[PDB]
Amino acid sequence: MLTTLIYRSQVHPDRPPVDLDALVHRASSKNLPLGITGILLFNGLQFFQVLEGTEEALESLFSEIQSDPRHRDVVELMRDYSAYRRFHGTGMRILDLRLFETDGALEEILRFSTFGVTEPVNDRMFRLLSAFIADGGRYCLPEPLQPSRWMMMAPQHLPGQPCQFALQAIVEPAKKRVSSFEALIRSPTGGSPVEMFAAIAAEDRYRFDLESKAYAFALAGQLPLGKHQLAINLLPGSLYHHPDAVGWLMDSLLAAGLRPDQVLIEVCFDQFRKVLKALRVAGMKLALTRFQPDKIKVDAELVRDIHISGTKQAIVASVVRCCEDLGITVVAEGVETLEEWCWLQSVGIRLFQGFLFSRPCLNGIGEICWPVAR
Amino acid sequence: MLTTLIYRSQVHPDRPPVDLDALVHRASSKNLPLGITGILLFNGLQFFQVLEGTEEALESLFSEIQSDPRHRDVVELMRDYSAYRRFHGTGMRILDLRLFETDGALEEILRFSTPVNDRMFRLLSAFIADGGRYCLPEPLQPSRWMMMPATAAPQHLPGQPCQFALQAIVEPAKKRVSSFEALIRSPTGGSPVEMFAAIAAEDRYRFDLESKAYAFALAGQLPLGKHQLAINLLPGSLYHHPDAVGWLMDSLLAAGLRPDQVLIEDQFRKVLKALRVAGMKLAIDLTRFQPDKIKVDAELVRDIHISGTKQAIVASVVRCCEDLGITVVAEGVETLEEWCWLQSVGIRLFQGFLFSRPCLNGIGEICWPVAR
Ligand SMILES: Nc1nc2c(ncn2[C@@H]2O[C@@H]3COP(=O)(O)O[C@H]4[C@@H](O)[C@H](n5cnc6c(=O)[nH]c(N)nc65)O[C@@H]4COP(=O)(O)O[C@H]3[C@H]2O)c(=O)[nH]1
Ligand SMILES: Nc1nc2c(ncn2[C@@H]2O[C@@H]3COP(=O)(O)O[C@H]4[C@@H](O)[C@H](n5cnc6c(=O)[nH]c(N)nc65)O[C@@H]4COP(=O)(O)O[C@H]3[C@H]2O)c(=O)[nH]1
Ligand SMILES: Cc1cc2nc3c(=O)[nH]c(=O)nc-3n(C[C@H](O)[C@H](O)[C@H](O)COP(=O)(O)O)c2cc1C
Ligand SMILES: Cc1cc2nc3c(=O)[nH]c(=O)nc-3n(C[C@H](O)[C@H](O)[C@H](O)COP(=O)(O)O)c2cc1C
Repeated sequence: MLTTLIYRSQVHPDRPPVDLDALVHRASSKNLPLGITGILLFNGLQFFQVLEGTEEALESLFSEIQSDPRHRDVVELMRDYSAYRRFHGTGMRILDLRLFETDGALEEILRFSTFGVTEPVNDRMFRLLSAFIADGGRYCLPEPLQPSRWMMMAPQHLPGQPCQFALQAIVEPAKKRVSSFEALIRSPTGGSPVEMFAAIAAEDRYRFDLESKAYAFALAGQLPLGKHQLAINLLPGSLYHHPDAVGWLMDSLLAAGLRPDQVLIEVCFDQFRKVLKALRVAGMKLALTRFQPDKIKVDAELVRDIHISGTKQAIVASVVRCCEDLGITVVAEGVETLEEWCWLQSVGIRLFQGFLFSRPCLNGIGEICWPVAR
Repeated sequence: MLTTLIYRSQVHPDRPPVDLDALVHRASSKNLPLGITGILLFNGLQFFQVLEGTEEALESLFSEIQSDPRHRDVVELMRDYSAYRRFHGTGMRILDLRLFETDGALEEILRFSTPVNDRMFRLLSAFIADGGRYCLPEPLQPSRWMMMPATAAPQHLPGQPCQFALQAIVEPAKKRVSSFEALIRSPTGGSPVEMFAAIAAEDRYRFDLESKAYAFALAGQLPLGKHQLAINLLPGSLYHHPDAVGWLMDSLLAAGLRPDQVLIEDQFRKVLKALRVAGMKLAIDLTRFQPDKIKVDAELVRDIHISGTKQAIVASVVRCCEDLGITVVAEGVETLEEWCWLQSVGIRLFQGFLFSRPCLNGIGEICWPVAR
């Protein structure tokens, strides 16, 4: 089956310039008997390749390409089935973009390529080609943010309580500063939030979720929360199926020595409106045209393998800029590797949550690891 | 009930400078007895104002502010209920950001304010750091543009269980029609709702798919040429038959069209795979999967000229789709004010009554924005 694969990479600037001649001749000779067509673009620092061929042929070729020491930071942009080949003849075609002016590069690409009966701009491949020629250095990883240049650097359980809480830091590595702490519910035997709520009866869950927060607040009050925010998780029903859950939380957090604005609530268009209204007037924080939260948390699945995914990179960069304009805090969660942190920081993330920095800590403030040079 | 209203606006650069000392002193004197507080930021070209008070007091005041000829392009950024007053004992006060070094404006704020965890402060910082981002450029002012017509021949085609209206998706910069959208009509020329209501519930998926033959037939004898064509389809109409994709193929080819010319606006993945293999394009009317086109909803387009939220969402949708290589169309564009602001955030393809009204079985008349 005919498949299109599009990736982007960059060279090592510290090493001798990559031999484009030897690269292209060997590529052309190897691609032809395998039925592989396409084009390679080079701007001095970055490569950009379109590959067309069978799924079997492209999976094999890309593995060799990924593992090639001539380039690094291989970022996959597109991988889809195709109805027709855009590129014809076959040497692997190559353009050194340093030799082309404005629209001369697009003109040479369009010389031998076919993009159907409609305008080439209607083809995703052509648009991606155009974006690299126009602004390829956009998602080019900066030298200070190369992963290889970085490396990484007590309290008891309480079984007698109906529930307990583990605290995880949300950190800002650039200023080596804790931004907030999130309270995460744990069972009396140390189990996860799933295990806890499964041991509670179905008709009792909402009320348990709300009343569990008293233990999180008490934990937060006994710990040195030096003007740090505390985030707590709540089911929509826990706030809604209660006469005054906002007022309940208010009385509970104030009795523990906390302020309204110090507490953030992490979470049905109908029931949420009058609840958020009361939470806002109380002074608590919440985490687009209808309403705006104080914080948006980029999920772990967008964070996972962000260094190789041009889609995930584009989405996260789009979230950062939008939230900046709206005045909404952004936190990337589920950060497990140096690579993820580097790439998330390159697209504008400054606040992080994950096992790389700080693991959840049962009934206390855990230790934080910070990324340092070399 | 305390509320916060934040907006940005722009000066008139070719008119005598507004006496801001007079305005702010008058503002401060009027605001405080009415329980209104806040600040004004000035960067030479733009205003940024935070207003605090009751919902009723701010509505009445902001209404006077919107109709004030001393400024233009008033764009609302925030209107939300508020826990506490941030600018207590400050009716109104101006900060000229040009008289401050970096951090200086923000530090002054914090000395008469009553930080980064607050939305208002982040927005203040955003205007201080890069206020000119959504500053509407001079050649894109609504009054520097006029719509002018470029004739429509609508026809009734009897002997058909359905009809189709065609609406152009246009590219004003190249004065070019990008594609035509097929919109289903009843035999009497009634709405899509009017058409589907005549069809029995169990036959609605079969009818939706098989009605496309008449859309293909219309596009072919037009002739379509080098232009695209949505068709819209229900997901169920694609599952209804195992060779639904193969049937659409046969139908468009028999109408003299190409696969790459046709765009369609669990279970779904297998169909998506079949649509790509065949060569047809797909639109949403992201990591798993990527369409060829996304269409910005009419609600986001409505009042985008006065909504900073909608401005921000659309801009980053545009930028995201640029990086993904996805075509972006703004739908429901009714006014020049909308077109100008969509153009300023990076939209280049447009659909709406401003440009082209849907035309029963034929290519309608198109209007273009021309510079003044
Ligand atoms: N794979 C990975 N995971 C990481 C990493 N860093 C942190 N996590 C984890 O992700 C969860 C916190 O994210 P959440 O979106 O608040 O998701 C939480 C949160 O929604 C939640 N939850 C916690 N406490 C409560 C509660 O009291 N009430 C309700 N309704 N939900 C709660 O249940 C969810 C599952 O929570 P947890 O088992 O405590 O697991 C925690 C946590 O340990 C990482 O680097 N990699
Ligand atoms: N207010 C306003 N409206 C504008 C403007 N410009 C275009 N429109 C309209 O918006 C509709 C096209 O948008 P759609 O999301 O495809 O929405 C369409 C489309 O989803 C649809 N539809 C049309 N044909 C079919 C079909 O064959 N099958 C299915 N399943 N749905 C269809 O039903 C919807 C109703 O379509 P229509 O009556 O044809 O109404 C058209 C159209 O007249 C504007 O500037 N302002
Ligand atoms: C940016 C770049 C593009 C490449 N393109 C191709 C190509 O399209 N075809 C190919 O066979 N090898 C290509 N390679 C080289 C492969 O990574 C690998 O070195 C080569 O295929 C090994 O083949 P061999 O066993 O004949 O030495 C490329 C390498 C780089 C750095
Ligand atoms: C940038 C801008 C900000 C303004 N802010 C206020 C204000 O905060 N309070 C106020 O009363 N008028 C403000 N005005 C002026 C009003 O639009 C309006 O002219 C005035 O309130 C009319 O009331 P008056 O007739 O009593 O002077 C502002 C005008 C502009 C251009």
